[PDB]
Amino acid sequence: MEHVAFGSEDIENTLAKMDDGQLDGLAFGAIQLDGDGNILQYNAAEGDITGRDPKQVIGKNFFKDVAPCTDSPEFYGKFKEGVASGNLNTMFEYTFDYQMTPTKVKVHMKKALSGDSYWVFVKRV
Repeated sequence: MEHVAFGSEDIENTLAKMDDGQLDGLAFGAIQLDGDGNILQYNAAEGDITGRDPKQVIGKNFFKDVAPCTDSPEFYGKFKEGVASGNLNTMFEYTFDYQMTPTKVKVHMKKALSGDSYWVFVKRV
């Protein structure tokens, strides 16, 4: 297993070195989005939590296609405020309930070290 703790202060530096295969060794869900919300990376732990097949969601828009329950001021609204500002670091609890059993999770959104990319980390609560 890859040893990185959910919510670590330097998580973006640690994950910058990770290929899709190493991202799959994380103890929590990790999704990398571009500024428009398109999925660039989606790890195995995230698929375990949500039921989505990782390879199938890459390239889809997270807010429009995959996760409509997140299209709200409380999730997507925070993401879009962060992209526009060029800075994002927020953690909050949320319930995923689209085409799945309602599941309570802790979400951490953070701007990646890379230019136009943002991370969404997820763990069960």
